Amino acid sequence: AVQGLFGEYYAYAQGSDGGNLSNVAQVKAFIAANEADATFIGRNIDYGSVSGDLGGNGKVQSFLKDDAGSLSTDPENSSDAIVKLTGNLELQAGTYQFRVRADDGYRIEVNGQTVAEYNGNQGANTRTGSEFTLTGDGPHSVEIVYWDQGGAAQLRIELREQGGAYEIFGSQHASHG
Ligand SMILES: OC[C@H]1O[C@@H](O)[C@H](O)[C@@H](O)[C@@H]1O
Ligand SMILES: [Ca+2]
Ligand SMILES: [Ca+2]
Ligand SMILES: [Ca+2]
Ligand code: NA
Repeated sequence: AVQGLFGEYYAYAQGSDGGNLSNVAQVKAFIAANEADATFIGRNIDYGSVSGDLGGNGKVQSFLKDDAGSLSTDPENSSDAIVKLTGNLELQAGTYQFRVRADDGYRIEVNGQTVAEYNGNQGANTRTGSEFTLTGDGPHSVEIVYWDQGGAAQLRIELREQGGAYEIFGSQHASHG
């Protein structure tokens, strides 16, 4: 098992690939029908802010900060961009909660259930997700989708245990195979 989350980056070209990115179902549909343009490992999910489009030349590299060194290639540039992060939560039984600052939207699912989302376009804003209690014996899957419709782009995910303090989400909390 590898520490951190498995990262996938998708270039989306408004026009040829369809309309502006603006909702989770649309983003998920593009992901499901396409192979990622680059992969990476998300060890510390504190990315951006960058301006001039996440899909702009050199921009995903700047956005990913120290995680850029794990990109499999320099993906093609585009108007819009999608990131997916997947792994298993390396957590004992408990009740946890995400807080996310993002531009634009995102959805976090744990064991297939939505636990945080901003289903739309927005300037960078911070939103607290719902408390969730791990259910079943696991592994406890986590799946994050995120997009930039254009302009500025930021994604910072924090995780806490109920009654505790937020920590930047990453290798401390998740692994993948
Ligand atoms: O239009 C609302 C917001 O949309 C975001 O996608 C842009 O990155 C912001 O710069 C803009 O303020
Ligand atoms: Ca590029
Ligand atoms: Ca767009
Ligand atoms: Ca944006
Ligand atoms: Na493409």
